Amino acid sequence: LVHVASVEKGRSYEDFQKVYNAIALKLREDDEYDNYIGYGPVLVRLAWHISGTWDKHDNTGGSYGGTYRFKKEFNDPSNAGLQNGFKFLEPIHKEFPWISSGDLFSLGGVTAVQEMQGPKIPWRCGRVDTPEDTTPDNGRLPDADKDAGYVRTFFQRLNMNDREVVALMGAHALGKTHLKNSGYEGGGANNVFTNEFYLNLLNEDWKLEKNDANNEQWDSKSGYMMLPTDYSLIQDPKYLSIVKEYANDQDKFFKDFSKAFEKLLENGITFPKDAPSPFIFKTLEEQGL
Ligand code: HEM
Repeated sequence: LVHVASVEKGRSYEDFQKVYNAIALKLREDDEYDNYIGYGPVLVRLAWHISGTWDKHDNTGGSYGGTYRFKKEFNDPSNAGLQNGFKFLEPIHKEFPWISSGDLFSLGGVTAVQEMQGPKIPWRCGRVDTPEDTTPDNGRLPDADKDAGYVRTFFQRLNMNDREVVALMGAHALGKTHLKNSGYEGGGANNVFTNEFYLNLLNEDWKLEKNDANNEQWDSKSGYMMLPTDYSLIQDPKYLSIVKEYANDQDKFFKDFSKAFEKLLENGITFPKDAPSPFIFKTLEEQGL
């Protein structure tokens, strides 16, 4: 099963920079969302969940087809809460009706990372909406109550290795858990992209507690939390070495995160050899906007 990227007709870098800017301006405007976290973290999570349905074995799922717009996928229990990100993107799609849905959802995650002062993430256009019958079934996104061996195995289906997994999980510096979405609560309110996930894992005094949904999670007195799958990255000795590396080198973490996140968002897509090169969008701040 082959999905070839096909550039939205006549569009070039500056068209996609305008879409990035509209998302970025709306992220700046709609600042109250989720007790003033803003929409950045939920847009990163949306970009990951629309990508994380991919299965390397048969090229089902993945960001290409934009299938989150269909009820089966947007009602996946694993996706509870992402409707807020979709609703944020709706006026953007209305203004720029020419962009495909997979391009819009993935570009929303790139825009959110960069505007939250994260690394530049190269991004490629050309995902093409596919029909409702191509929507993957629920159950392809990962459980949070499991251990390191579950995380390692899970991510092999997405063609990610230990370094890529530990880099990607760094996005859990952003936002928070919400009991009504996932059965986990807490984590604070961070909307600045840093390597603090790794520093918090190594430096906080973590206690294994039951939350109000009767699920276990690791909590610190500073108000941070770790899922069991987050904490597994310091229980497994191979993950632990990489956690230490990113805790001690912000630039390395940025560079590895940017490569793994682009890869995640591009899994399943064949880029023709004369496709445009990846675009690197300027932030609003770099443009003086
Ligand atoms: C083993 C892998 C993972 C598990 C089990 C997991 C699980 C979870 C859970 C349960 C939440 C809370 C959802 C809610 O209650 O609103 C969450 C939030 C979040 N996740 Fe993950 N996640 C994983 C990997 C990732 C990856 C790879 C990324 C992106 C690179 C990511 C990005 C986020 C973000 C940004 C939030 C915060 C959302 C918000 O503040 O609304 N996660 N995750």
